[PDB]
Amino acid sequence: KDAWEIPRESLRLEVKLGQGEVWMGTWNGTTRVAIKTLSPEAFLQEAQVMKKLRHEKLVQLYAVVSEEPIYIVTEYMSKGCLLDFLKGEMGKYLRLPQLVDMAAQIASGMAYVERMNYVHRDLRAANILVGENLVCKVADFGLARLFPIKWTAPEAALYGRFTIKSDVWSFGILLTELTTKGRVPYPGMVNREVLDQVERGYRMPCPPECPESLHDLMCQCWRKDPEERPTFEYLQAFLEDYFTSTEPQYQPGENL
Ligand SMILES: Cc1nc(Nc2ncc(C(=O)Nc3c(C)cccc3Cl)s2)cc(N2CCN(CCO)CC2)n1
Repeated sequence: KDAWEIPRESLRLEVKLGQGEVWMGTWNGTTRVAIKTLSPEAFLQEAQVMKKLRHEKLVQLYAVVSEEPIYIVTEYMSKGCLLDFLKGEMGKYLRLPQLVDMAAQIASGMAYVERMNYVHRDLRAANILVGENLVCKVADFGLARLFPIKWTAPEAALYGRFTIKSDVWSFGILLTELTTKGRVPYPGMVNREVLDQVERGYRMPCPPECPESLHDLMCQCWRKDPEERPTFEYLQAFLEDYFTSTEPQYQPGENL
């Protein structure tokens, strides 16, 4: 055992958040935590990745209970996943400046993943968590190592070529989720149709009210050639600086 191990006694599970299986609770009596119950060695591989990763915009591993029944413990993100946040009562007041900020924060987390030579493989709004003051943090490292086809770059879906560049593809798809309040990508298209179309050069259009400059950023993330796509470093700086350098005369609309 390493120094991330704790006694199971120290964990008070309370409110069930999700199943499939995450709980809200307390650790050592004072600490609000999230706890993920459950091959049990493939379940521990997630915590393995999470021990190596530490960044303000990645959900923080606190502790493991490496003996069955097993638990992974992290910081608690008060507002649940981005997907549900976007589609629920909060979503309707989110405008472009809040949404590009959330995206900058996600980009920043992924820039860290990029610097560390990791790949996420499951980057999407269902795998981002929201806290207080609209903090967004990259979650779910089950497929991370040193797939829903609608978010997955073609080379990775077909041939198994997952790289930081296919995460960049996924990020472009996540930007459509932000700007549509979390609608499923490629409306009215099934998986197979998405495959066929994307291969014939099809890309989703500019969502209503989304500046063309942001849609152009999506299209760059969606370059057929993985090496043509921008880095997260570029994405983070572009999105941080957006309302000064790229759309200085942005005007608020009904939806964005
Ligand atoms: C599904 C969900 N998670 C929430 N917070 C979480 N923080 C961290 C989470 C997590 O899974 N950590 C983790 C673990 C433990 C292991 C490996 C990897 C990881 Cl990343 S889950 C809050 C939440 N709420 C329900 C809806 N409510 C509606 C608001 O009105 C808000 C509150 N629901």
